[PDB]
Amino acid sequence: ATPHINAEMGDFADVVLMPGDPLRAKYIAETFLEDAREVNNVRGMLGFTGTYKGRKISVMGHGMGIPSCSIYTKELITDFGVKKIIRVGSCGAVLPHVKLRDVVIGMGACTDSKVNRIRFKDHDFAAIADFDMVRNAVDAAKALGIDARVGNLFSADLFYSPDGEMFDVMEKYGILGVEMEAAGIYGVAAEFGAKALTICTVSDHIRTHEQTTAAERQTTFNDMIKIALESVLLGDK
Amino acid sequence: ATPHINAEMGDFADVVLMPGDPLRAKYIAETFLEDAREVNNVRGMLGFTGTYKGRKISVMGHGMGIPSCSIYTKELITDFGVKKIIRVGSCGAVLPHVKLRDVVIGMGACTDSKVNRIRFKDHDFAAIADFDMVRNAVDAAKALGIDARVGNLFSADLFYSPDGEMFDVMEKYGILGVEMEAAGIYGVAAEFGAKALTICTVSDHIRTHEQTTAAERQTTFNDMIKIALESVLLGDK
Amino acid sequence: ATPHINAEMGDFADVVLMPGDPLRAKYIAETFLEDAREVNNVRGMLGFTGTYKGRKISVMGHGMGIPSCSIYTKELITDFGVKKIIRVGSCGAVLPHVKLRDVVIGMGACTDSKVNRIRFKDHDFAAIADFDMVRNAVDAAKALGIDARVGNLFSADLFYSPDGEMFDVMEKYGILGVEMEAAGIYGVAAEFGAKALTICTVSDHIRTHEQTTAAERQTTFNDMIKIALESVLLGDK
Amino acid sequence: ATPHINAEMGDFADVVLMPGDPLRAKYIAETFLEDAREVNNVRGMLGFTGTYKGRKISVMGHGMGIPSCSIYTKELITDFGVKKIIRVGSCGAVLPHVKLRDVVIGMGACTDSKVNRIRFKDHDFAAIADFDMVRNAVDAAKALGIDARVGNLFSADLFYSPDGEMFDVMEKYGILGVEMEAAGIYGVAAEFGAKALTICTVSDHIRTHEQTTAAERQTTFNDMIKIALESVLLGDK
Amino acid sequence: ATPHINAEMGDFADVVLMPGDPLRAKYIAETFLEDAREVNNVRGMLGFTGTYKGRKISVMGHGMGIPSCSIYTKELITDFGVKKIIRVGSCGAVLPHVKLRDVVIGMGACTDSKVNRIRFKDHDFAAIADFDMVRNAVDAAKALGIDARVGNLFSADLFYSPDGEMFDVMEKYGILGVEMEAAGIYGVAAEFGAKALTICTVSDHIRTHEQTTAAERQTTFNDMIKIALESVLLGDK
Amino acid sequence: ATPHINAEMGDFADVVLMPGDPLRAKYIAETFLEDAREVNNVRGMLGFTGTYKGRKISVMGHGMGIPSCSIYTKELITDFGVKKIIRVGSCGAVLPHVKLRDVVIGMGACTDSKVNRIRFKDHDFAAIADFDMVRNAVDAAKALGIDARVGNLFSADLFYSPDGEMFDVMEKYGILGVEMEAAGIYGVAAEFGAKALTICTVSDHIRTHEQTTAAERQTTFNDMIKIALESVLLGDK
Ligand SMILES: Nc1ncnc2c([C@@H]3O[C@H](CO)[C@@H](O)[C@H]3O)n[nH]c12
Ligand SMILES: Nc1ncnc2c([C@@H]3O[C@H](CO)[C@@H](O)[C@H]3O)n[nH]c12
Ligand SMILES: Nc1ncnc2c([C@@H]3O[C@H](CO)[C@@H](O)[C@H]3O)n[nH]c12
Ligand SMILES: Nc1ncnc2c([C@@H]3O[C@H](CO)[C@@H](O)[C@H]3O)n[nH]c12
Ligand SMILES: Nc1ncnc2c([C@@H]3O[C@H](CO)[C@@H](O)[C@H]3O)n[nH]c12
Ligand SMILES: Nc1ncnc2c([C@@H]3O[C@H](CO)[C@@H](O)[C@H]3O)n[nH]c12
Repeated sequence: ATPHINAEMGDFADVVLMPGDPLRAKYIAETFLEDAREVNNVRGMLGFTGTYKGRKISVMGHGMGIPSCSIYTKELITDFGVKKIIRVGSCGAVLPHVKLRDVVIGMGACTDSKVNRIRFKDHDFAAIADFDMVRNAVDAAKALGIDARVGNLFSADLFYSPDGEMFDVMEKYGILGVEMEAAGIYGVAAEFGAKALTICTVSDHIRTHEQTTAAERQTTFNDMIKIALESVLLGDK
Repeated sequence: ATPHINAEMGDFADVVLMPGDPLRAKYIAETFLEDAREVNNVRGMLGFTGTYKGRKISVMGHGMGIPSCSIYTKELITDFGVKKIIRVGSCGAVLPHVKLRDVVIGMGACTDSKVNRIRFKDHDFAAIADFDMVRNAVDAAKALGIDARVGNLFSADLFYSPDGEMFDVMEKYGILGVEMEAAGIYGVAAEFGAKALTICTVSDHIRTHEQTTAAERQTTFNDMIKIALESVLLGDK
Repeated sequence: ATPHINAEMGDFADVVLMPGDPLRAKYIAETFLEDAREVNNVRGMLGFTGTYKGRKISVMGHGMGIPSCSIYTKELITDFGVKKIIRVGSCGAVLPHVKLRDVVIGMGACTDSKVNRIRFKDHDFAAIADFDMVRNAVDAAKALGIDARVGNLFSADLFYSPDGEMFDVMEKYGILGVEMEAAGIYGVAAEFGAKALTICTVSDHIRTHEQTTAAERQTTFNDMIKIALESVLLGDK
Repeated sequence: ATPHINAEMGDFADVVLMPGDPLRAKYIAETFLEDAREVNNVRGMLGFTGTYKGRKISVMGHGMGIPSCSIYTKELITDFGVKKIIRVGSCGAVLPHVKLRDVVIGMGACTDSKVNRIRFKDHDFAAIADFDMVRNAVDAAKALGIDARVGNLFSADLFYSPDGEMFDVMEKYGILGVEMEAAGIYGVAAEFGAKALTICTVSDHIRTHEQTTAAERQTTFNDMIKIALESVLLGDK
Repeated sequence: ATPHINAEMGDFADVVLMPGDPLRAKYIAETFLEDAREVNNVRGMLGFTGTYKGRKISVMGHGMGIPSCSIYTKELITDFGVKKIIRVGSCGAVLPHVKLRDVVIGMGACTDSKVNRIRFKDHDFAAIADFDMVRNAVDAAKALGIDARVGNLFSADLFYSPDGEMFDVMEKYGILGVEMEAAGIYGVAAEFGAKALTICTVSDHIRTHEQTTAAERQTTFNDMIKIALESVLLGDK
Repeated sequence: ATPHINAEMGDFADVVLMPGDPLRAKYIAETFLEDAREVNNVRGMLGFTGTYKGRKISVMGHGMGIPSCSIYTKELITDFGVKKIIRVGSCGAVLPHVKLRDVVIGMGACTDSKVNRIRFKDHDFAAIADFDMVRNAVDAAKALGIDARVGNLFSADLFYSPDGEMFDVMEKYGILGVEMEAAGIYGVAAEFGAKALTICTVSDHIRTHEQTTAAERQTTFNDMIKIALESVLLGDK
């Protein structure tokens, strides 16, 4: 057990999918895994372990923001033998050509957090995913006939930015989606010698009016989960 | 409703107690409030409203870290008429004389987050509690015969900090507790025009490594809750 | 003697009032203290010791700016047994409702100086007053029937700031007065293990350009001095 | 023509290989390209355009360091229609398992330069390559029987850094190679909406301080160029 | 009149010598000027105007530190027609070959203050003297047979540095003297279009044991004043 | 030999002129030096050593930007006994009174590079020339009937800066010319205990965007080289 996870070694698979919402973790386990059992409930941050096509898989919420997800990913890696984290989240779009429901794979993650500067002697650490995990996700998406854009996410500390001006900058520099965790998770993975990937679906456009349905949004969210799970099978190789 | 809170104007009292742990919010509502009703379940971030000695009061979790609590506190203030936030949590001590279960009142909160620099043109914003709220908590503690220290907290972005030597600096500058939220809540209070206070119970010692269990950091921090609730009554008069 | 103070241990009371203007220190000693003797003349930074209602008290100028007051406050603390510093000056208001001659009590002090970053590993140190001293000043003011606001000061390095737009940010974050010393004194107090408080009288309005003369900012700020002196008596009990 | 390139729109292919040693351009043109013509000679920075297996390719040196390569890459993109830049150089290794002559592909590039902070409002821009270009290079290398490592480079402003300890930090965070340009080229690519990749051969160990032959050096350089050129063909499909 | 100077236009010469100590200003006026009259006494910051060899000259203390001297130099320049400021101060040595009583001319001034970054969009402003003033001082020193070293000063915000480690850095980079004002004065001169120079005599060695007499120190201080005054005559040309 | 210079101790004179355009080295050697011999050719950065009026002088290009020139200048100083470096280039003017073909002498160099902050513990290092070298150049120019302006250069990392507004700030603070190397060379000179000077001819107006001929360009270049060479002779006495 750790301060934030009341589970024992072996309770987690060596791969963990992580949405921000713990209720979403339960959703994923019930929807996609067989024989899933709850393995954590401390602070309501539900975690589960089951199988996907015979492969042992865990899923657990990471909460909102770099500081929250940094706690859980660190403990999973150092205390629970976890080798890969796949964050499966939502993000906001800033580019006109990135649409609601687009699947976005964060090969890198920009941030306005100070956590990586603290790690990296106040220089610029390029917070990046594991290349093979990125490749596995791209390939799984292709096999599923799902379009996926690979590029930079922006991990924001403030969902409610006092700025606003930063959005034009993100767009100019080609950021695919704004979320709150990827850069933190990538920093943890680098710090502790594990591998991580963030995939998101665009749930909002931080600057426009697009129309979709709940059934379609939920379908795409599930496609993201299928991509993540299938990407694991490809990596297992 | 707001993006992270499924409730309507009036569902919350104008004062909200907020532990980081939504399960602690549940404990508080069951233990200290009368006629408590659950008013939010989104993301499992439980929130309740009831009365304490006839005074309407809410309690809701804020999650771990500045980015998480910044979302909830902002939404409460801008959309739910909330005027005062009292954070009630846990912190780790760095001073030798500070002991487990000690109550600390954060008149100020240091931080290694960038959020206040982003608000304050990269200068030093002194993240401070509302003075009357501090005095109210001090007086309530005195009436309850509970010892409480008033001074600076340190709101860390990384629970697992790579910079161990920073604790020596915190100790040197007399930091009473290390937690992860106060500076962000104080920043939100100033930005959105409300008032806030953080009270913490020392749950672990960063030097001695002595600590309390998760179950204890959920259902046994009663002194702090009593001080918080009684301080509201003082504030009303 | 210390490098900037030609006096000996015991020449100063354990509490020192410090205006920025050494001529104001002279005024205070002549007006409010009994049996005042001059104890320092170095650099014309006049310092006196006498009694107020039988209580031994000193008053000495600290000069303008963080670097100046940091010298004097450090030397008093490390070599003259001084336990409490009460800065008594002047500030400019940015809030519309704050008026000339208003008394403000700086529970916190924001700053654009680098001195606290240099102390605090480039993180945000919340430069805060001693809580008991704040409460003492509030109570003394109430007993004197003098209105006083408690909150953040902003300690500027440049009286003539090239960044006019920063005043809008100060106003936005509810800064009560702009002065040039509090954050530095609070930093010294924490570094060298003493206690401090800054009380200011609003001497000018940064927006309206209304202001008081030099002669007025030397010999007519009596409310603040009375509050300061009476707050010491409260602290003793 | 542009300030540093005396050529006209159309003189460059849409893909440009760029070595850091300007003498390498003529070498690549003569050894790998057919029907090459000279298209720039300003400041001795020879540029050539030719074909590789029918496909139009240009090659021109970029000079050492971020500021030099930022000039040439910007001009190529904005004034010469260049869509893809492949930097082909040399790097020093800090990781024990990374050895001389290893091929490294910079999916990301860390840096101690300020250029991306200047671009990105002082936040962390994750300077990244184009994913497809990265995968093309990985695949091209594999087809050539060369195993390539993919991860972060570190783009240093000072070849002679006074900060010895930074190398240990780079090692801790899994930096594959130290060079001086990638983060700058990636910043320009994002700023001006093009695609870039840096491929490096390990020429030295930062610690071990060994190496490296000139023949083995020439063979490995040829391998890198072949990888780069074949990667373009894969990119075309 | 200005907020810190109770004098009228024309009361100051177009050149002002400025020691930090207002009593030293009086010393200089009485010792070196004919018919000197006091023209400011606000806050005890004595200023005088008289003649040196028929040339109109003013001298006035600037107080300790960048924020203090920035006020006075700004007002002198914008409100009193002052064209040149010559700071005449003391400094501490860090280099083994710089000796007590050496005369140091600050062609540049390093600093740990944030004031120039605030002016200069957070980049590095090289705080420099006016070249002709430097040349005039060098020439006047030569005519007087006085040795003078020209190089960098370091203007510190904290006379009592918590660091200490910064002194080895200053020495490595060849800093000639540590004082507290030059960089601030040079920033003001640049901001407001005037000319400035700092000359110091080494009054202490921040790291050694040297022996001199009071008569010798006072002699050298006067030599610095002669250099400053004679340099003015040379500039008048 | 060093990593970037294939030569041995003694191959370079103690004084080296360095243009930014490498083709200029052979030009200077053939046009101004007698009995010149080639001493470096690595990476095409030709270096020559010869005499000017009997005095040994070397000349070698430095490449564009701080990182490139920092490599060559460091190696020259630490491994080739070089005592003085004179950079001879080109700069853009932002001041209206500074015109094309004007000679500018950088007594100081501002910068947006991070290299000196990295050297100087994140404080402001005033990157300065050697005073005697500055005065020699001023005197050499005057003897040639050329009026030279002495003041600050600005050494930019990005020739193509996304920050348009910085040019107005440079103008406000009296920057004489914008180039890309001086602050870096001055930083290296201070780090390794040598002496440096940058002299530039104004080749463009940043705003006006005019210029500049090639003949008038060649004449002015010759004038700069003559100033540089004659300045060395003055330096020798
Ligand atoms: N426009 C946006 N900005 C920031 N975060 C998010 C998200 C994700 O949802 C959460 C915030 O609602 C957080 O976990 C973040 O990763 N969706 N859309 C977002
Ligand atoms: N030693 C410690 N360091 C940081 N945060 C905390 C806490 C609080 O508990 C949570 C992390 O366990 C988070 O909300 C923080 O504010 N308790 N002990 C802590
Ligand atoms: N508008 C203003 N801005 C900055 N400081 C001050 C002050 C105080 O007075 C001094 C400057 O006049 C200095 O000590 C500062 O703390 N009064 N009004 C001020
Ligand atoms: N250990 C090292 N550090 C920095 N750069 C390099 C290089 C490359 O070589 C050049 C400097 O020698 C520059 O272009 C850089 O990218 N090889 N080995 C390097
Ligand atoms: N070692 C030292 N450090 C900082 N300042 C000074 C001085 C000058 O004296 C004052 C501090 O005593 C201040 O005005 C500064 O410029 N002398 N020696 C110094
Ligand atoms: N407006 C300008 N901006 C930056 N650099 C330069 C130069 C010099 O020319 C090179 C860039 O063209 C580089 O060496 C720089 O120092 N001339 N005009 C310039």
